[PDB]
Amino acid sequence: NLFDYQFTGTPEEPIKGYWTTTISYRDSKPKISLTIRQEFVEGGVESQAVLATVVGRPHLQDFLLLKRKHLEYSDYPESIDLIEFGDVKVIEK
Repeated sequence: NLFDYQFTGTPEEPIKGYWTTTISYRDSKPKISLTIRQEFVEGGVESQAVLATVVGRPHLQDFLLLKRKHLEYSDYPESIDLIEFGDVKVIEK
């Protein structure tokens, strides 16, 4: 495949109540990655997204593409599907 993947923690073994997954464009430097942090709340899972990227990129489209890969890789895609671009923290290196 064409993406790099990592995770730290899981829903069954969260790290201080959180777990995170990161998916990135292979060989990106400065790195293009989307990190999704999840935690249990009453009735479901709450997701927060950070797009680490670079000045000039089409952040919306990068976000949408990495979001689709997160949907296939996460354990609670319904919670990630709710994230809209306006909610994403964008860090341009």
